[PDB]
Amino acid sequence: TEIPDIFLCPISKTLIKTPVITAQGKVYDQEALSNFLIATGNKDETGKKLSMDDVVVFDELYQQIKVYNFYRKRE
Ligand SMILES: [Cl-]
Repeated sequence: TEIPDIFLCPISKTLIKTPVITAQGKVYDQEALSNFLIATGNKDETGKKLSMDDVVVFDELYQQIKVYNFYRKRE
């Protein structure tokens, strides 16, 4: 019933809807990080600088989440 940790967003604390990855190699939900960077003014969870224009959509993980959604919504 639990959600796999690799699909969890550090911010929303739940399943990622569209995974983006930072140059540092960190993975967030696209919309969860967008609003969070607005609330803190381009600062991440650890207080370090981060802009939304510096992340890309992690494609392979996005594909993996879609597959997970199939097996989850099956139950
Ligand atoms: Cl992966």
